Amino acid sequence: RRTTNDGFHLLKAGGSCFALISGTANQVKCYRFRVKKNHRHRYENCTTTWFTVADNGAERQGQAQILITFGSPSQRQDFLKHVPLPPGMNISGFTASLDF
Amino acid sequence: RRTTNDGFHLLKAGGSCFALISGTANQVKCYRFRVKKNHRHRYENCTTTWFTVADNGAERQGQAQILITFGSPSQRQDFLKHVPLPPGMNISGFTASLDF
Repeated sequence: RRTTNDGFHLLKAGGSCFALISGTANQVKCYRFRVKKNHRHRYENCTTTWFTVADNGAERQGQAQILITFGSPSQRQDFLKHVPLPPGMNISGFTASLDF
Repeated sequence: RRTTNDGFHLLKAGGSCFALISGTANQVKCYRFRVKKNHRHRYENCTTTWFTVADNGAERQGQAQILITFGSPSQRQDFLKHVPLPPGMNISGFTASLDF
């Protein structure tokens, strides 16, 4: 084309909300395995499982921090109908504003 | 207490920007190894090296996707002075808004 192409960042388009789900490892492992069958239509793209480090204590998050990117708020809202959330995890939907 | 603490998501406070650095893997590996000494004050918390999947193409990102959360905009700006960015990689500052 030009090439004035990509830095490989996918959150660019202005309605790329990320559900960050910091569920407990075993439960997230079960969750993703269970979800992928019927509840593929609950996301477009997602990560693997990952972990975040802390600063001062010798700590990580032991919890598997998955990141889920949907355009549709219908995916977020029809969530509880089609795949209701288990307790033990919490979900947090962050709306991504590209700043540059 | 509660203990109504975390869901373990570190983007909560209204000034947690994420630099999402999708450098080539070897470059990301060299970047951090070089950076960590003097350019520790380029970040507060940051990730490991993660990767994204593609949807319909049988690919991932081969490039390594680190995510960097600093409070300061001085962090992003005194960046180019103290550690000027190499070419070949890209960075993106996504300023994160919690929706819920």
